Parts: sequence; C-alpha cells; structure tokens
Amino acid sequence: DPSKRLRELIIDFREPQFIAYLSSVLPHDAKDTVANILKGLNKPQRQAMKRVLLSKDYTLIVGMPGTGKTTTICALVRILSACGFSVLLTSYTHSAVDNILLKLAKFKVGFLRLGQSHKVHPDIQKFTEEEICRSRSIASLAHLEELYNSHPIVATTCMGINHPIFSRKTFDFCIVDEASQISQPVCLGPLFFSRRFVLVGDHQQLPPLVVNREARALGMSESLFKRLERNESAV
Amino acid sequence: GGHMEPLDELDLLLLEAVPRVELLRKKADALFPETVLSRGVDNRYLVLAVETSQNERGAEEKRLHVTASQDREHEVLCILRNGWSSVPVEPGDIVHLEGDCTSEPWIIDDDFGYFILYPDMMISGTSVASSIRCLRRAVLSETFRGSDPATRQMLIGTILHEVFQKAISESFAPERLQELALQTLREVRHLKEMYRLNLSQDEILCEVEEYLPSFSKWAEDFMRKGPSSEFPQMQLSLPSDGRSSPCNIEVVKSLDIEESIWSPRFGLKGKIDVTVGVKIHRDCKMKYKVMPLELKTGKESNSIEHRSQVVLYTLLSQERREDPEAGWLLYLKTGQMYPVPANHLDKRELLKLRNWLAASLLHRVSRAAPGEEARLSALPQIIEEEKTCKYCSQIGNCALYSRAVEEQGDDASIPEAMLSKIQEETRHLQLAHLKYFSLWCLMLTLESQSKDNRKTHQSIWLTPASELEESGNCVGNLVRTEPVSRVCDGQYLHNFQRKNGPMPATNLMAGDRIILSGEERKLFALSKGYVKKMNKAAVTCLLDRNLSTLPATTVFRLDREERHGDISTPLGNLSKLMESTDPSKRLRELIIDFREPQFIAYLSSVLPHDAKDTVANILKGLNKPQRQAMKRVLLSKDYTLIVGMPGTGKTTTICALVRILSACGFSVLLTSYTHSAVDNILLKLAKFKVGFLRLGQSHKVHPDIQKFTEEEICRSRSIASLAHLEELYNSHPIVATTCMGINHPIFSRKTFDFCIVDEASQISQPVCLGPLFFSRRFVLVGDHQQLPPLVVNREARALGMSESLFKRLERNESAVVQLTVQYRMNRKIMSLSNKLTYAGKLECGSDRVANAVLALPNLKDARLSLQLYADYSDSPWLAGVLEPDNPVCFLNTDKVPAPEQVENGGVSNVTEARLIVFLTSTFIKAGCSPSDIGVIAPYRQQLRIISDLLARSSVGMVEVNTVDKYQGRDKSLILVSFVRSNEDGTLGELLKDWRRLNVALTRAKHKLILLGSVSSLKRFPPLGTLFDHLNAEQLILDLPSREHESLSHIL
DNA sequence: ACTCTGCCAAGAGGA
Ligand SMILES: Nc1ncnc2c1ncn2[C@@H]1O[C@H](COP(=O)(O)OP(=O)(O)O)[C@@H](O)[C@H]1O
Ligand SMILES: Nc1ncnc2c1ncn2[C@@H]1O[C@H](COP(=O)(O)OP(=O)(O)O)[C@@H](O)[C@H]1O
Ligand code: SF4
Ligand SMILES: [Ca+2]
Ligand SMILES: [Ca+2]
Repeated sequence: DPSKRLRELIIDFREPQFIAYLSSVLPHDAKDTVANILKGLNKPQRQAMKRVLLSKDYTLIVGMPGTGKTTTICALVRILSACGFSVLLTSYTHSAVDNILLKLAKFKVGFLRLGQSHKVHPDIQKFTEEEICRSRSIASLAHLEELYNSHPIVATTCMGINHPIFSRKTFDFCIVDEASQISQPVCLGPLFFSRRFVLVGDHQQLPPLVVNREARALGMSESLFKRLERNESAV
Repeated sequence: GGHMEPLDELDLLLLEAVPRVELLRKKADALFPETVLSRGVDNRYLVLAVETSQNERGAEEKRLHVTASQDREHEVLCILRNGWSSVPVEPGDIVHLEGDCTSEPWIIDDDFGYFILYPDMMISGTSVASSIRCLRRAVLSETFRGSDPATRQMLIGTILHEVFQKAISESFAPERLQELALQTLREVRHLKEMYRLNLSQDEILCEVEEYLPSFSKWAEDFMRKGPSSEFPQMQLSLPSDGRSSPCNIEVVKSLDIEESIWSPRFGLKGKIDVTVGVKIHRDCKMKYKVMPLELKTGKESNSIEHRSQVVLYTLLSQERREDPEAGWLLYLKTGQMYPVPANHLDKRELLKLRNWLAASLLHRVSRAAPGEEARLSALPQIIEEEKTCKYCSQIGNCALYSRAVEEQGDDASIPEAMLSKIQEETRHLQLAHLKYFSLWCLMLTLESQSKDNRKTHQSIWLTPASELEESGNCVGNLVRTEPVSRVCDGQYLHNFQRKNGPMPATNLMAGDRIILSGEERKLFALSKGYVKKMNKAAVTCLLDRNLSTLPATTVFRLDREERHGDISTPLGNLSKLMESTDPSKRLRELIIDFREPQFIAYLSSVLPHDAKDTVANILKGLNKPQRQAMKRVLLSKDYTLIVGMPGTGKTTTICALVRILSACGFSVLLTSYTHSAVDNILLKLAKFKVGFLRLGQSHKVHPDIQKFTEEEICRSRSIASLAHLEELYNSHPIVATTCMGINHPIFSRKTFDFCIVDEASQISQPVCLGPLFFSRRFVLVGDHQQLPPLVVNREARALGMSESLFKRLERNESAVVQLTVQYRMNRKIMSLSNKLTYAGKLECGSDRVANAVLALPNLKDARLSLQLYADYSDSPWLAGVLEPDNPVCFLNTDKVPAPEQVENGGVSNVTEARLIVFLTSTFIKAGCSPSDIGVIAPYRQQLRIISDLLARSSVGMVEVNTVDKYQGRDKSLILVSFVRSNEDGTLGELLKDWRRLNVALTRAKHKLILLGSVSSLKRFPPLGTLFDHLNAEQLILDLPSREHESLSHIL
C-alpha cells in the first residue's frame, strides 16, 4: 500500500488532499506552544505551516532566495514536534541538514543524527549515533534500541536510507530540504518511510545536475519538487 | 452395576425407586447450585424424565417430566415437537419455558413457544450468530477467547462506532464529524491499538474520514426534519397491524448508546450499539417504536449472521421494554439501513441453536462410568464445508483439539481434505506436547467447572435486596441525584445515598467488582464496575455506563460479582505454547521435554566491560548465596531458579538482579502474580533511581508507584499522539506488570532479554508461562516448601494441577540457587523450621537477628496489672508465654476443655479465640505495638470469631488472617490458633499440609505462640513431627483446667 | 471437608 500510494501521487499525479482548519486539528495541549512559534513567523511562513498541518499527502514550500529556508524548516519541525509527530528530516547535502539542526539545537529540540560523524558539522557531532555509541559505551542491543527510540526526530541525507532504522520505523512526516536540486529517484528514498511529506525547493534555482544530453532531453532534470508543482493546491 | 453369574443374580438385580429424583437434584446442583425452582415469568423447572417416541402421525417427538418445586408435589408433562424434539435435554437439567405452562399437557412446537436449556447460562448473541455456520467454531471462540486477534479492519470499526455514537447525540454536520474524527483518533485506547498493530496514525484518520459523508447521507435520509412522505419508503410488516403496505421511516433520536442486557428469560446477553426512537409513518398516521440499531463497518452483506444478531437483540430488548418486533442494520460504509423483522421462525431456530451452544459449553467433561477417570468431551464435529474452514480463525485450535484430545478411538468421520490439514497444522508437535496440552486443558476445565465457580445471578433478579442485606454481600434502597462525572468513557462516577436508615452493615471493601441493577426487575444488570469509596452515608462506584437517562425516581441495588471461573488466559497460554514458532518450540523443549538448561563458565568478557565496576558495587552489598544467584543468571542460556527461603530478602535480591541486568544494558520484564509483590520490588528500585515503566490500572497499584504507570503518565503528560505513546513504551528497558497482564499491546511489539517472575511457586503453571513468551531467558523465584498454587478441585489436584512451573523445573538442579541467609527469625525460631522443613540450611544473617527477642518495655507493670484478676504469681504457662527469652511456646489445651465448633463446612474454637484475645491484650499492655502483632488461624471461620472478640476488647487493629494472607510477610509476634480439637477424631485435609504449617512457623521475628489440642493435632503428620521437636526441648506448656483461677476470668 | 488473586468486556470485521 505505501508504494501504491506513492505511484498514484507521483506517477499518476493524484490530487493531494487538505482539510479545512478546525480547533481540533492540533492536540489541545500543543495549541499554545504552536501559537508562540507562529507569532515569530511572517504571513507566507505561517501559511506554509498551516498547509502542512492540513495536508493528507504532501506540501510544496517554495523557498525563494533569502526567504529563510532554514528558519522556516526549523519552525515547522518545532510545530510538528510540539504536536507529537515523528519527523524524518532530510536533504541531499550534509550541510543543509546540519544547518537546520544548528537552529533546532538552539531551541533545545532533541533529534538523532545518522551518518558518519566526520561528514557532520562539528557542533552537530555530539548528536550523532556514532558519537553517542562511543561516548556512552553502547554495547547491548537494548541500549542501541534505546538510542534509536530516544528522539521522534531523525535527521539524515537522502542517500542514507539504508540505515537499519528504516527497516523498523516509519514517520508521520518526511521533510526534504533542497528538493528541487535532488535527482527525482534519489528524492523518492525517504518518502517510503513516512505517511506525509513536505518538499522545500525553488524551480527557478538550480535543477539536479545531469551531464548526459540525451538523458536531459528525456526529462532527467525534472526534480520531484518540480513534477509535483502542477498540483497548485499543495504549493 | 453388579456383574452376574447365576440365575439368582438376574432375578435379584431387577429394580423397581424415587431416589432417582435426588440423583438428579444433586446433578443439577453440581452445575447450577441453589437454583430456586418456581412458576411464572422467570420459571425454573428441573427435568426428571426424557423419552423419544412416535407421534399420532409417524414422526419423532420428545416428552419430558418436569417440576417447579423442590418438593415432589408436581410432575408436569411437557411435549417437544418437530425441531424441538432434538433439544439435547437430559434428566437433571434446569430449564425455562417461554410461555410458562398454563395447560397440563404443555406443547412446544414449530408454531408456538420457546424451550430454553440452562436458562442461567447467558450466551452472547454474537456467539449464537457465529454458530450458524459452525457450532464447533463458536465453542472454540468462547473458550480460547484470544485466538481471533485484533485487525486493522476491527480498529477502524471500533473507531467508527464511537464517532457515530458521539454524532447521534450531537450533530451530523460535516465539520462536527471531522471534529469527532480528529478527537477520537487521539484517544489512548485507540493509539494503543495502532501501536499493537504497527500502523500510522494519519493512515487510520484517513480511513475513518472516507466514511464521514456516508454518516451525513444517513442522517440526511432518516433524521431530517420534514414531511413524513419524504422519509425513505420500506415494507416492514410487523405482527402489530393488518401492514404489507410501504411506510416511511423516521429516526427521531437516540435514546441509548451501548446498552448491555442480560436475559435470564432467553439465556442471552448482548450490547445494542444504539437504541433509537423511530416513527413509522403510513397513510397520514404514525406509530412510535423504540428499536435496536446495529452498526456495521466494512462489507454491505445483509448476511444471515448479521440479521440473526439483530433478531437476538429484539429478544434482549424484551427484558427492558415491550418487544420492538424488528431492528435495524446500518452499514456505515454506504449509509444503507436494512430492516430486520423478527419472525417466529427466526427466533425459534436461533433459540434452538442457542440450546446446542449452551449444551456444548456445559458438557466439557466425559466420565466413562460415574466414578471412573475424567476425560475431556469431544467438541461438536468438524464440518463438511471447505469454504467455512478456510476462512476460520480457530483452525489452529480446531486441529490441535482434534489431534491432542479427541483423536478417534474407532471412527474418524472427518473430511479427508480437512484431515490432512490437521496433519499440516499439528505435525510440528510431539506426542509429549499433545499429552501435556491435553492434560492441562482437562485440569483447567475441572477447576473451572468446580461448584464454587458456578453460582448464578438468580439472587439478584429474584430475591429482594431486603434478604441479602442481612447477608454480607448486597445493598439495596439506593438512589442518585448528583451529576454523573466521567474519568474516561467506560468509567463514570456515580454517587449513591440511602434516603432512609443508613445501611453500610455489609461486607463490601473498595475495589470490589459489582453489578448495579435497579430493584425493579425490568432494570436488572444495568452496569458492571468497581467501588471506589465506601462511606457510612453514601457509596461511590466507577461504572462503565452513564445512567443519567434513568429518572431520579429509580431505586438501585448493589451486588458483588462472584467468581465465575475464567480460564481463558491460561488456555491462551497453552495454545500459544503449541504454535509452530521457534520461541514456542524452545519453551516446549524446556518445559514439556525437560531439556537441560545450559550455563557457560565465567570469563572476564561475560559482562560488557563498562558495566563491570557498577555490577561489582552491587554485588559487594550481597551475601554469598545472593551473589551466587546473580552469577547463575549471568551465565545462563535458558533459565535460573532462585529459591527464596523465608526471610532471605526476596525483594532485595530481585531488586539487586534488576540493577545488575539494567547496568549490563539488558531489557527486563518484571512480573509476579500479585500487584503488591511486583510493587514491592519497584519501591526498592525507585530508591536506587532505576527507571521502569509500570503497566496495569493505576488504582490496583501502590500509591508511591502510581506516578510510574502508563495511565498516570498519559494523563499527566497529555499523551495524545502515536509517536508520544511509542516514546513512553520505549523509554525504559525495564517493564513491570502482573502475570495476567500479558495482553498489553507492548507484548505484540517488544521482546525482552530476560523475564523475572516473583512468587513463581504460588502461580498456576499455565499462568506462569504467559510472560515467558516474550523473553529470551528467564528467572523464577520461589520456594516449593511454601504455599503452592491453590487448586480447589480434588480430581484436578490428584492429576497434578498444583505443580507450579518453579517446582516442575526444579529437577534440573544445575539451574537452582538457594538463598539461605535469613534476616527475620531469631536462632530459636529459625531452629524450628530448620528441623521441620529446611534440613538445617537456614542461617541467621547476623548476631543481631539471631539474638533478637520481643521488646516488652512495660512488662513489669502489665504483669502486675494481671494480679487484679487472678494469682499469676508462680504460673508455669503465663511466665513461659510472656518471657522474651522463651521465643517459641506451645500452649496445650487438652486440660482446659477447648473443643471445636463446626458449622457449614468451616471450623471455629471459641475457647481458643478467648485465649488469644487475652494474650493479645497482655502483650499490648506489656509494650508490644499492635502493628507488630499477627494472629494466624488455619480456618477462615475462626478468624471472624477472633476479629469480633478483639473489637469487643478495644484492640481491633491487630492483623487477623489465614496463612495465605501472610505469604512473604512477617511480624514481631505471631499467635496461632490451631482450631482443631475434637473427641470423635474428625481431621481436616487442611492441617495435613506441611507447607501451610511451614508458612505459619516462619512469619515470626521475635516471638511465636502456638495454641491448640496436642492430642487432636498430633494426628497430622506435620504437627506430630512439630511435637517431637517441641518436646525434645520441653517447649509445650500445659494449660490447667478452665476452672483454675488463672483461666476462669477469661473463660 | 473448606485454603482464594487475578483478568474490563461482548464485538471491532472476514465472506
Ligand atoms: N519570520 C521572520 N522574522 C524575522 N526575521 C526573519 C524571519 N525569517 C527569516 N528571518 C531572517 O532572515 C534570515 C533567514 O536566513 P536563514 O538561513 O533562515 O537563517 P540564518 O541565515 O540566520 O542562519 C535570518 O538571518 C533571519 O534574521
Ligand atoms: N545482602 C544483605 N545484607 C544485609 N542485609 C540484608 C541483605 N539481604 C537482605 N537483608 C535484610 O533483610 C531484609 C530483607 O527483606 P526484604 O523484604 O528483601 O526487604 P525489606 O523487608 O527491607 O523491604 C531487609 O530488611 C534487609 O535489612
Ligand atoms: S475449522 Fe472448520 S470445523 Fe474447525 S472450527 Fe473452524 S469451521 Fe468449524
Ligand atoms: Ca456493531
Ligand atoms: Ca459486531
């Protein structure tokens, strides 16, 4: 069923659904915390949070240059976390994902970072599986599990989808930063592990790089963000 | 009976008397005890005779002789015709007639009347409905109740039922429905099932949402306000007119939600989803009927099963209101609503089918002749229909039961394709496995079917609350005026005052399972629940239903839910043990085939390096046997048996093991049978700042452990999302629950490195199995010299049912570690059980423990105060009793006439009672805190006597209890009234038990006083042996005659 | 021949 649903949304362009706003959209006890986050945001930013909360499928956030992509994703992650959702946070590059995490660290939001620690920002390294294992002498299956379950927010790159965690966990949401720069079948990867998803991108900026002329002629630089953009109601 | 050899035998063996009536009255009693036979609406008739014959027309008919008096005054001839002739009724059965006989050759046939076999067995309508396609499936469903597992479709269904039920009170406006869906999806009860099933929260919300427009279409058609011709036209022909002319159906309102009904008229029970007020419009005219509505999610089938359920609901309704004559089936998927008329033919066939189910559920034990060995009875035959069996969720148990228990003696008869299917299903099992499963099913059934687990609800629906108020278990003349507050739906707090002379004179403690009825017969079995507070003015209960629909005018009655002998958990455990998975195979091999548990030799690398120091610090605190127990566990590949002899610090030892395992990074499932045992370990672990999660209902849990429960954390932290619930379940490697709590969703998703079972030697063996399915290795803590699991049935006990799992595994000596250092008893008290029971193995943990004596600061003064009553100056017995340097003392009552009183199968001794009450006063006056004193007696009846006399002497606060209620506990001073004292020599079986005595002799820290008749008691092997040891050190002191000055003021 | 603690429960669909 998860693959069928993705084929229908991505291949057959089935219209993504959204409900009308109601008091009960967010768990009652989260409402105030979310309000305080929203107040900090500008109107388009708030409108992006709203669209995500109302979605049944996906949301496309167009981050035009200088609009504070990392601020906006950080804020969304805070809202989702306050709501008690689990979140899979991804991008193609290490430093993009790490940029969001630096902000989230400042807000004392917990997350686990997967990946080899030498590829990771120095101030994010202490949050990695690798460093926590070394630092805490993890040497038992139950302690390893404990680490994997310790944060609803799990952060990795798009290519990191072979981690054992993805054989065992699914997420309420996946967020993909830089979705308009990522090769469409690479962008698919995290999407198998979440119910709903959010792509952040800008098709007026650089597309995935495709070196072969014939492949480019066939459509290979159409990012997943771009493909989904005909569904205006998600944008 | 007798086997004849000459012709004289044949002549004299000819019988005929009337004593066959008693043979059946006893038989009826064995399964429906204390059933008062009567005439009228709730008639009860005992069957005396049954004969099949040919009718005036050449066809089969059954005739019965019945009576509605315990007296042999009436014999009524009842005749059962057509289909009714095949009712499997036997002489000795309790029956009820729908239509009590007014005429004297009473006929029940295809056209008129119902015959109800065992009216007091209330069978759920859904079981009856499911028995249509297969009787055997229905019986298997009723017995192995957790073999139809929770599905995704079933969760959807549950949620949608709740949304519809919230909506029909409020509104079906789309925005309100969406609201209700959003809120319902976050309820923990639903989140738990999503977790169980590993589903995504929003996926389930989406599925629920797809249905909402159908909810609105339905309400649009049936609940719109408008012209009566605008409601949907149907044909709905009821016995009430003369009809057969289409009419318009309007649903006015819901009158009720989730209405549960017990029917002692039909032997039925059920839950009506929604009770509706309906207007039936026809030719400008209107009729209003109150009708049952059944909600169904999934396929719109209008099936025989579905329709039959509704028909049964219209029967159930007659117990509350007038016959609705029909009900409604609503398929929520499409909003389609189908009328279900309840014809005589349908009710007839359905109640015939209910009789067969009642019969098959009741006749579980076969007996070759009366007094030969018990066997399990065959289930109803495996059926011919391939299609039915293929889709059947009970196939595992069906094949299992076929192969283990009923396996053909001469004739198979089973369909060949089904026959080889049995083979496929059961081929993984060995002979010993089949035998074990079969033996434990029989013993469990015997124990389940025992007379104490058999009492009926008759007393509630027949005798007024007036009669049982002078008994200890019922209260009547109750009322409510206050608003009904709610904790979470399924819990509703109700306040009940007396509005009359305040009647709390009843035996009913808080946390007691109770059944609320109205005193009006038409308001029987309104709600189950427990009692929270028990004031002298009022009584407050948490009940599953909101009873504000009822007028303030109604008068209520409280009645206790008695032990019906539920065995579904242990049966479930046995079934699970027979499954073809590696974890089950490994348990069969260890438990059934006694495969030797393995252990490695110790090495540096046994524990993770970084844990070694932390573990060392824990070990240093322990004594040598304790350390040795930790070591055995760490070296095991299978299990470990820790023998916790009395006073050896069971809870200290388990706490320490849990710390070691936790430091090592293992996950641990911590269990016992009782709440307070598990809670006792947790109190220690809390002090060591070790984290754990506690499962279970928070009101059953120790006050200082409540904050650690799932329930409190959910409330306290507003958990309202699947991910937050998961987070709570994963937050601690240590999970703590009772043995019966194995149905928690966590066990569908998690496994543990280790399971620890406290009190394993007190737990029924198939109950002890339950947690063991969820861990790789296990640890049982117990002592087979202490009390075994209680088994009330003699035959089951004879078959081996009190062998605990701890005991069974003990032949594997290499797994056994004995805790022998004890911190309870002084050298003299310990010495006693060391001689009687523990073969010298117990040691005092210190000089302080060894040399401790009863602290009596005010002895001189208390001693002097006695002189007012009699001359105790130079009294052999009294000085001996009071002397702290005399820790063990036996008071022989032979010279004081101190006989027993026997009433109702229990035993008392007034004289013994007066003696301990005196002794207890003297000790309190001497400076012993009342909380440091425990009174034990073997017989439950004696305790009542002791309790009363202590109340009378202003000294009620000393604990008075049986041996069983002192398990694992101690007191400074223990006084034992060994009640038995008689001339004629009637011995119980109770005092024959070595373990019972052992537990009595080991509850005392400092002083132990024993009282009874040496000449009566010495006839019991444990006491005889006790007397040999007490004598060898002159510890038996003879009381004088009751006339003597030192006793006369007491006696 | 007398000793008693645990489970929420009838149905949530499947055809
Ligand atoms: N809602 C907002 N209100 C005020 N300032 C904002 C908002 N969103 C973004 N900004 C500003 O715009 C910049 C966004 O860039 P970004 O890459 O998100 O963060 P930074 O560059 O601070 O790491 C920030 O420096 C911040 O000052
Ligand atoms: N290894 C040990 N060293 C010293 N004292 C012990 C040891 N094990 C048990 N004890 C003592 O014996 C008693 C054991 O009883 P237990 O039920 O385990 O704990 P408590 O009664 O303190 O709750 C404790 O009071 C404790 O003082
Ligand atoms: S398998 Fe066939 S026979 Fe066995 S119970 Fe299920 S339906 Fe009845
Ligand atoms: Ca229903
Ligand atoms: Ca149902």
